[PDB]
Amino acid sequence: TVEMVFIATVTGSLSLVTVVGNILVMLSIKVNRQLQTVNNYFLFSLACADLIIGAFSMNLYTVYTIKGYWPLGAVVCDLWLALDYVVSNASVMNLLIISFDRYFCVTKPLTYPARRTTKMAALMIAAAWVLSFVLWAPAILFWQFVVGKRTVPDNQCFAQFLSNPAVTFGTAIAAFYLPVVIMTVLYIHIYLASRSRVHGIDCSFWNESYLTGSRDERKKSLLSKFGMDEGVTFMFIGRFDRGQKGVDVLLKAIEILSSKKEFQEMRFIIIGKGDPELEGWARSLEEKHGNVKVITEMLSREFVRELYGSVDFVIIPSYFEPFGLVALEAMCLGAIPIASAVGGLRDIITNETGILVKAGDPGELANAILKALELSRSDLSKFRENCKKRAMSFSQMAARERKVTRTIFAILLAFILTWTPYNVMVLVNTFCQSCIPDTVWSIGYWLCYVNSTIRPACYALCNAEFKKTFRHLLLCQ
Repeated sequence: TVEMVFIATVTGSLSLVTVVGNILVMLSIKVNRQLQTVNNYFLFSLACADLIIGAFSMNLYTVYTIKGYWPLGAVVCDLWLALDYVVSNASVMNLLIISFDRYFCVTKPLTYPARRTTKMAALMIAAAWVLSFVLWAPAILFWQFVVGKRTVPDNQCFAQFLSNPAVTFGTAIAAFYLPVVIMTVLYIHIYLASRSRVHGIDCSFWNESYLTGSRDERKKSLLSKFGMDEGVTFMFIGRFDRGQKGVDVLLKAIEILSSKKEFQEMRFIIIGKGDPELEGWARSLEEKHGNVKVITEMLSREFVRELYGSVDFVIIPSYFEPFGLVALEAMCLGAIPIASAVGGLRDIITNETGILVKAGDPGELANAILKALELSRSDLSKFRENCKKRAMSFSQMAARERKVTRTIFAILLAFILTWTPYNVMVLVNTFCQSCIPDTVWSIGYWLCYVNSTIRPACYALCNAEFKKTFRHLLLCQ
């Protein structure tokens, strides 16, 4: 009986992993202020239920397997059945709410995320747990009372309703099959809507690491490359059109400034091609003024990254701009945006992270360039740091939302792969009894328990913030 010690330790350590893993999930949500969102309220109840499974359900099932029979009597049996049947079904319901939540998040992105509340989450979690208890506890505990006899043998522990095969499959449909089909079709739709998505900036590319030396050094190097003196550098990048990028505003704005006493302190780099009439205008001002430089071509992002991390300001005179990645790209390299108050730009830029102007007004853009000239002092370094922080936090917002949706899919996938063997065994049992050996049935039962152990692992793998704080919690010892 040396094998008895082996199975008890393998499963005993598996019970320990589930208890450790879910306590760390629970503790991190409550301790870490960054993990206190509406989604993690539902992930907390999953860890609550999985802690119960790992601590109670697993240890009791270790007894059943090691002994070969149920030795703790009818009282402990009914309390083990009700506990297991409520907690497991609450987790199924929580997973169902979490999926519809992700579905609406993606299908109604301008209506539903505002309607999302922390109080609504708690009301939904309670509703799931209460509904599960009202649905399983009476069926588990009172079936023997209603019938008037306990049909369960003294050596076994199972729900009395399971004896009726019509109730067994009728419950597998309502508690597994139907909830899985719903969560499958909800996710097909999520994928379809996510396929047409517009991703933000590639933060692995747009960053200061690539640049060498000091900004003052790079700016002096860049200005001498275009054969120009040291001054306040203003840069434009984009298609030379009459419709949305608006080089004609900046071109008209330089003309207003060329009559001023501040013009000699300014430096202009105009990059892009398109309209030949607008290209010739840019080329005209380049000839008239030594502080104006024009590059009539669309340059690759690798050099634009160097330019953003060298120039003082970036002028975005967009007539129409829905997303404004150009602002975020420039802000990440320390460039201060002087942009039109349109679409995405209106959202990205604040009073502390750049100058906003009225679109299609060369007079207001000229005044803004003049305001930027007065800002030229030690105050630029602290302004640049605000532009970095804002663009990085803003880009982190779009990355974390898809990350949450990716985690819930991984938890649904984990759930499907672990409970399908047992549910398909139940399906085989309907027509073929003694088709499945007792050893194969036990593998099916244990896989349902393993789902509780692999859910914390899903949070560490699909979320970087969870993986880091897990190590921080074990640090305390």
